[PDB]
Order: sequence, then structure tokens, then C-alpha cells
Amino acid sequence: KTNPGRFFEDFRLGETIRHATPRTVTTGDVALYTALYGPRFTVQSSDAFAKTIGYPASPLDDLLTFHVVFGKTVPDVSLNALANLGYAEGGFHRPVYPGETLSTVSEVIGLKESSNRQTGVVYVRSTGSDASGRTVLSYCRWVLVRKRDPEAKIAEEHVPQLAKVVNPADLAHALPPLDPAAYDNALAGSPHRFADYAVGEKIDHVDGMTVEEAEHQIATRLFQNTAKVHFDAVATKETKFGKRLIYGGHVISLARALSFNGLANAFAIGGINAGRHVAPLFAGDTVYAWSEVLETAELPGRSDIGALRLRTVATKNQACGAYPDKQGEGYDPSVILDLDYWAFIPRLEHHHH
Amino acid sequence: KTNPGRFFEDFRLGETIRHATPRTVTTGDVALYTALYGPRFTVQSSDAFAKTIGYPASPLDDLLTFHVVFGKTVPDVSLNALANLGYAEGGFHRPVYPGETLSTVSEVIGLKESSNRQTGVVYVRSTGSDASGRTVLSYCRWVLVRKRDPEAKIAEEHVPQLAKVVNPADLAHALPPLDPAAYDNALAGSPHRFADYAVGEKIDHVDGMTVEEAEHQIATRLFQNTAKVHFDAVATKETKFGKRLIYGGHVISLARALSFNGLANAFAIGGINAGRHVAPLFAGDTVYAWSEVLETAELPGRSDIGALRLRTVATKNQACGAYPDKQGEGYDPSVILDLDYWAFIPRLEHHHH
Amino acid sequence: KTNPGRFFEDFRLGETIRHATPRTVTTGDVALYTALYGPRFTVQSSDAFAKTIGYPASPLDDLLTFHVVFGKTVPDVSLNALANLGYAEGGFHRPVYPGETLSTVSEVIGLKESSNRQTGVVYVRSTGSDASGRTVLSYCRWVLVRKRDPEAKIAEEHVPQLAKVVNPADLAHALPPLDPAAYDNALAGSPHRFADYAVGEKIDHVDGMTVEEAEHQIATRLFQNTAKVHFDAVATKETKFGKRLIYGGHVISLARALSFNGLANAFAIGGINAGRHVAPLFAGDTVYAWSEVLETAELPGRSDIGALRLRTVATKNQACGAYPDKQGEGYDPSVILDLDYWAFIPRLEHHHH
Repeated sequence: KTNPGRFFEDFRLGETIRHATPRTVTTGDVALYTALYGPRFTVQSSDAFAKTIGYPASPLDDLLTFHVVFGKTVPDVSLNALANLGYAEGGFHRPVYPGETLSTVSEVIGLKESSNRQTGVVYVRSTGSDASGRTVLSYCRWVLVRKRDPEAKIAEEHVPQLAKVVNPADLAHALPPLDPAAYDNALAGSPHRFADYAVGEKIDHVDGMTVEEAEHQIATRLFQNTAKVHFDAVATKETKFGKRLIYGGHVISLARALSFNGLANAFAIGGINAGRHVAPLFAGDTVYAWSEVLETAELPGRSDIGALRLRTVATKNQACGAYPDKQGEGYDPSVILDLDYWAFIPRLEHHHH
Repeated sequence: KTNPGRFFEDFRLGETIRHATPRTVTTGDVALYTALYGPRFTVQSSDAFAKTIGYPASPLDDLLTFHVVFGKTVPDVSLNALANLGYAEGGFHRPVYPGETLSTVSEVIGLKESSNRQTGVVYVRSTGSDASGRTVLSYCRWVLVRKRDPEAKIAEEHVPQLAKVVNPADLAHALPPLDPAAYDNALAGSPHRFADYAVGEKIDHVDGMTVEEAEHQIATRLFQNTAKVHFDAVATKETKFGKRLIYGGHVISLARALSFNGLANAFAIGGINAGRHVAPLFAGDTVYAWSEVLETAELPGRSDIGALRLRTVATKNQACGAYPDKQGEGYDPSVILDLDYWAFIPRLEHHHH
Repeated sequence: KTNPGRFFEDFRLGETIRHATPRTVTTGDVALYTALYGPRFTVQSSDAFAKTIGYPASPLDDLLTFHVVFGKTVPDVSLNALANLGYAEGGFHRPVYPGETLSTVSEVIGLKESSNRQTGVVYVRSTGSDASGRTVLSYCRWVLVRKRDPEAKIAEEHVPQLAKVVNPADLAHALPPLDPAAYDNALAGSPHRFADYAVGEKIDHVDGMTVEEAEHQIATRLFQNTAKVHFDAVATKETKFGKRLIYGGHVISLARALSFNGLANAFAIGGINAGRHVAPLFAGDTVYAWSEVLETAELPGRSDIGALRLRTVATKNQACGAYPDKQGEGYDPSVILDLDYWAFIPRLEHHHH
């Protein structure tokens, strides 16, 4: 029963993995998520405010939902990962409330050995469901995993093909009918509505967050994400980094929190277009971030909210006033994340019943 | 939309700031507050105990209420602070329960440039309200803030004038009618009641707490307090301290927790007379504290509880058996906080209906 | 009122201590316990899953119950401890739910001075009760405590005599009637039931956890455990270790979490036979663990669950594939804990009403 877990040669294309340890998310998790990342989006922070605008109660931060659903997959898929690399085709179907239980099922949809035959990239489609089987989250990710025995031979290889953009039209049925007049701009922390954003606008978030060892471990276990490279200062000595790698998701959550400085009314996340973990983060490193409007979509059947398509780029140890990005055939050396996603935002303020 | 925040030259006397991100405080926050500071006051720790003595449920620790209400003001007032300096005229109007939402409004009531023209002291009156607009917390604080451009000229300057003591008579209507017979001294951890304290009594708390980097960051984000000097190990290199300053409130909470060793039945805080952040705390530094009875007040219209006026002084890296205080024209070098406040305490144990 | 606490010479055999600060355990504590230790046992993690199998709601992790009940005793017994040493005769009478309040009473049942006359071992029987006085936890522990004055003389000395095994027959009335068919092996993360374990089976847990300073302090205060040696980087300089000792219970919780890798369906703990803190853990040290089946007991009056008797041994900085244990007259140098306990596990999967 000694189980070092699954390695790259153990995956067979088209297998469905029915992940263990479904997770009841409570106001315990909300309070710890708030203290690990410091997000200040009022919909999630204030029940009073959420209720007035047309929610039943504050919904979970969409990234608390995401890290929990991802977490459940880690024991089977990425326990023996060296790094999670990217995402595509992400959809937040349903908002999630404290007391709800989240479960995850993954489908192996790609496998590509690395040239050294020491590792492969595993591609999965992961689907999270509430206790009654209703989908709440769908996404694709790919992660670089260890082979147990490098001399082993990779049966079938397949780099799958993924939409680099989700279609706003399928995100329309996500958020319940809201009241954009009840939405109190002063309590939400910005006057800027759907119509105040221009395609091409660039936003430095200014604020920096230095990440301590204990912070990312406490976050990573909260998600019940077991990837040994987060936790084992002994074993990681024998990796390329030689020390504990911070959960990629920790950077996504930190960048989202910072993004409140300019995008406070992008209150909920509807889907993920593309994401890429460019570079790893270590304890003692400082995160900064900057964002861009790529599209501004109206939602078929709705006038309360539209959708912003956004690109957010995070750095370590480098302010983003100069908007760091590409630099030759690759990124500026300070870039650690490049995330392309749809958020929701209120439209008009005219009171209706 | 790139916003480095408000600087000293941006404040205009008499402006009202209506702060963003109102905060629903849950049993998540209570559990994290308990783990960040270790307070052992039974009223807050045990619903069973609170209910018996005449509360509807355990109330929030008054400093969890305080750090949340302060927190909401930080983005507008002290995001660009170098240090929060003092308090006066603090009143805990109403106890607060899990599920309640807290909002903050501040009034700029003072401005004084520093001699180097690099900084000014900003004086505010901050008022926290529940979701229905009822006041729960009022206080005055002053914080040393950065000027964006030092060559800038300060229009109007005003060091306001503040009562160095709150009047017990206005704290009477705070706590609901309690049962001081139901109050179980063994469960509360002290036999000492209102009548067992003498004016002039001095209490060393003995216990020390060493504060790690991750602890104060996790606490400071829980309060959604954004002051860059807490978080940015890069930017703080260019400050006088050259490293992250620990939230002043973290020291107040730690000193209050330690104070359980001698003041266990000073179960709730009614108001704040004067407070002064004497000196900063850094990661790795050890806190100790000692307290003094300054007054013992009966409350107009009540026999269940009286009010102790208390002075609590915290040190770093120095036990308080010698009761460190002043030392010439200024404090003993180890002193970091000097806090003068009213707490509540049960009187007589005679059972009534 | 300056109280450095109780020292070895202050205990009198046969005294009952009625401990202060009873503790309401909430979903705040559950979420923080989950993030401090990362346990993935589905009964505790998923209400949905617990309810289906025959609980009213997820019960508290038995070690969250244990650390809280132990915590309440620390101010009186072990505030001035150098190290907690062992356990015997542990019984989890009743599972515990969020909202319940826990109180502790201890009986001094042993005292033995150390040869240097600087310290003694104090032996206690500690009993935790819900708010209505019903017992939930009973155990014996012994801890090495400081004498205030070494020249002091120890009146009565007594090393009591303790059963090295609890009897499965008295654990039968602990867990409510469950449904072992409703128990979803895929959601619980193991197909192995009562009947799949063999006496003599050995299980390496593979996974390692490196423990940071802030992690054990945040955990130790959550339990409201005050032992100065956990917290005071100044005072601990003058101890044999010269630095902060990590709560022994932190190692028990970490080893239990790791043990999910092979014992996922040992879902609840019924009692503790023997436990020994072999060696201390420090910040930066990495924990690993391995377990053994010692007995497999059926429960008088029940067919849903049986009892496994288990031995789990934790190490620091040494993988357990070689199953480290004894090595001459004493343990392998890497061993830090040797814990002998009864857990519960489902039997047959045949659906009944």
C-alpha cells in the first residue's frame, strides 16, 4: 500500500479519473482565503452587498472554487509534478456558496514525453460538481510530471488542440439576474462600469506582496493539493530549483487580488481563455501585476452585466509601471504568469423592480 | 486607472471619505483571530458561557471589530503610511456578532506637515457601522503618510484637540443586561471581580510571543489593511527601517491577549482613552507587556458590570517584571506601545432572575 | 497577580484542576486545521459524504478535538513544560460537531522528580466534556515540567501504572450506526475495508512535510495551548535546545495526515493505547511516517465498522521506506513519535435499510 503516486508512464490517454476527498467549502475557507491573498471585491467580502444586488449570499471567490476543484485532482494527476504549465477552455458555470460540497473528475486528453525522457507533459480536462452532480467548473490544464523509470517507453503521445478563447455567449447563464442600480459603487470601491472600459486600456496595479514559506504551504494544504514539490525542503534539494516551488495558483490568486486596484467592479470570473505559468516563484520573492482590456462583450439575453475579456501579467521583484511582457522570442525575464480570462461587470444604474 | 493611492498633499481638512469593501465577519475570522493572537477570554471563546451570562452568542473580540473597521479605512487614508502613531476618543458602542457586516466612514479632522516636507501626520475620526447604519465603533487616529512630491505645498494645517479620557457614563449602554452570578469564575479563569481591583495595582503578564513574517501578513490581509510597508520587502528596503513594518494593531492584539494573565475578567473593551505606537516591531522580535489600574468606575443605571480604566505597555525583547515605562524625557528604549483604555468586568455574584 | 504559572513543586497528587477557557469549535477551526495539517479523510472533509454514511454532519477531526481538550489543560499543567513525553488509556467516547463547546478537567495521578532536581514528570488524567457535561475525550499524559526553585523538596512521588492497550469492546458505543454500502470508496480514496487489512502489514506514507516557525505557532495558539517553549525565541535560548520546540501534537496531526496514504478508510480515531514523544521537532525540519497493523477487532453489537489497532512512527529528515524503529536499546536516531492507537473502518458493502 506504499504508493509514491502516479508517474508519466502510468497515464493512458482517454482514462477518466474519479478523484477522492470531496470538499465542503465553509466561511472558514472564505476567511483563510481572505487572509492568504487579501482580495477586496465586495460581492465576495459583504453578504449585505451581494444580497442587495441579486445574489442569495456572498458567493465563494471564483479562485477559491478553482483552487479547491484543482486540489482534488492533484493526488492522482500532479502529486509527482515538477510544475503546472498552463490552462485553456475554463468555464465558471455556476457560482458556489458556503456549505456546498465540491468533487472533481478528470479525463486524460493529452500526453507528450520530454526530450530527456525523464518527464512528460500530461494534458487533462477537469470538471468540478456540487453534491447533486451539477457542473460548476470546467477547464483544461497541462503539467510537467516525473517518470518513475526514465528507461520506460511512452505508448501513445498526443498534444491536444484547445480553443485559445471561450465565447461570452456561453457565460451568460452563469450569474443570476442582478440589480445594477442596487450595486453601490462606493461600497464596491470604483465608479467604473461595463461602459467605462476601453479595449486597449492598460492598468498597473502598483501594489506588491512578498510571499513567505508558511503562506503558500498553508494555502496549498487548504486546497488539499499534495504536490510534493510544495512541501518537502529535503526532496526538492534534488530538483533543478533545489527548493520548494510555490503553487502556481498562489500567483494567480495574488495577481487577481492586486487587480482590485483598477478592476474592483470585475467582481466575478466567468471563464479562462489561456493561462501560462512562465516562471516559478520562491519564498521571499515579491509579486506585482498589470492588466489589459482585450474585448468588451454584451451577454445575449441580459442587460445587468456584460463581460470584459482581460489579460493580467504578474512579475516577481519588478514593478509593472513599464507594463513588462515579451522581449525577443520570449517574455521579459521578470514575468511569472500570463493569464487571459473573462470577468463579469455591472452595466447601467437605472433602478428597476 | 494606475493609482499609487492618496498622499499627504491629497487630503483636504473636513473631507468625509466613504470607504469601500464592507466586511462580513464570520466564525472563520474568529478562528483565525484566535490562532493569530491566542486570546483566552471566555466570553469570546465559548458561546455556552456568553449565553449563560446574558449575551445572545459569543461577541467578536472587540479588537477583531477594531482591526476590521480600521482595515476598511486603510486604502484611502494610510495605504502610503510609514507608521500609525496614536489614538484617542475610542468608543465601542455596540458588541458585534458573526454574520454582521461592517462598513467605515472617516472624516479628515487634522493635517500637519513634517519638518523635512517629505511626510505629514493625517488625523482622522473613523466610525464603523453595521449593515443597517447603526454605529458600533468610533475613534480618532493619526498616521505619518508620504507626500507624493515633496516640493508640493500644504494648503491648510491643523493638529486637532482630543480628550485624553472617555467618560465611563457613555459606555453604560454598550453591553446588554448580563447575569454576574451565571458568570463561572473557573470557566472565565479568574476569581477577581470589579471590587478585587485597586487603583495603582501593577501586573506583569510574564508570557512572551515571537512574531514571524507570515503571521503579521496573514493578520493584516484578514483585516483587508493594504498599507504597502506591511507587505513589500522590495519597496521597504528604501525606508528608514529598510524592511517590513508589523501592523501596529498586531502589537495591540498581542498585548491584550497576554493581558489575560491577570485581567481574564476584563472580558470586553468599552472605549480607548489614549494610545501611542512608541516604536516599530519587526519579524523575529518578541513581545511582552504589563498593565496598571488607573480608575475603577461604576456605570450609571447598572450593577452587573463596572468599568476598569487600564494602561497596558508592551515591549520588544525585554520582560516586564521591572514594569518598563519612561526614562528621562521619553520611554524606556524597549517600549513599543502605551495604550490607555476602558474594559468591562462583572461585579457581584448574588443570583437574581 | 503576576503569575509565572504552576511549577513541579506546586502539584499535589490527587488534586482535580477545573481548567478555564472552554472552547466553541466552529467551521473556522475545521478550515484552519485542514490548512495546518492537510488531512484528506472524506468523513471530516465532506458533509455530503458523512451524512450519506450515517453521521448528522462531518464530525471534527478527532485530533482537532484532542488538541483543543489538551489545549485547555496547558495553562495549569504544562505552561512551564520543557516537553510532553507520552500518553496512555485514550478514549474518544463521542464524536464532536461544529458549534459544540469543549471544557477540560484534569486529575494529578503521578509526580516523579528528575535526578538533577531541576524538573519533574507530572502524570495527569484529562477528561473533555461538551457544554452539557457529557464526556467526549479521556486520556493520560505525562510532561516534563520546570521546578521554580530547584532547592525545593518534592513531598509525594508516584509513577502511576497505565494499561498499554485500550479494549475495543468499550469503543463500540462511540460512532453512531453507519451505512457501509453508502460509503463511496472512490470519494473516500481507497477500496480497502476492515477485511482488507492483515495483522503485520507495514505501510510507508512516502509524503514529507517541512514545518515552518509560523505554522506551529498558529496551530498551537488555535488550541489556546500556552506552553512558553513554543513561542518565546528569547527565553528558549536558555533551554537545552536553545530555540522554540514545536508542539508534540503538531507531529501527531502531521503523521495522521500523511497516514491517509494507505489508511484513508481508517476514517475516525476511537482511542489511544500508548504514545511517546521520542525526540523534538524544530522549524525547517521535514516529517515522514510509516504505520503497522497490530490487531483487527470486530466490535460487540455492530457489523458496519470494525477497529484496527495501529502503530505509526514519525521521523524527521529521513524517508520511511526502510521502516525506521528501534536500533540497540533505543530508537533509530530519526524517530520523533511512536503512537499506538485504535481507528474505525467500514466492513461490508451490502446495501441495507
